[PDB]
Amino acid sequence: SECKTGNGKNYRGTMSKTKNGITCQKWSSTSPHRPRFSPATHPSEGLEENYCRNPDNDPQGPWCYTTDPEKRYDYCDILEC
Ligand SMILES: O=c1cc([C@H]2CCN[C@@H](Cc3ccccc3)C2)o[nH]1
Repeated sequence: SECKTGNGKNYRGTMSKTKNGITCQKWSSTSPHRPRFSPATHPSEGLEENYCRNPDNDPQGPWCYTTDPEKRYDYCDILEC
């Protein structure tokens, strides 16, 4: 769905920009940021492409590692189901 419920722990939409409009980094890349959550280690968390996800159950909801090297992560703006 292209919307989330609660903290979006199970969100599987395609939002790929942070709330500031910055392109998310691919969960499969290690640059500029080396992830703690990536597909190999977390194959059930939907860490596909550069989509915003919540593999760590952040109460603030889905987020992504960002392409900005001075911003490791940030939240995304996701529609509420
Ligand atoms: O690899 C990573 C992922 C993160 C963020 C991801 C969003 N949830 C944050 C949860 C959080 C916020 C503040 C303090 C502790 C944990 C941790 O930081 N490094």
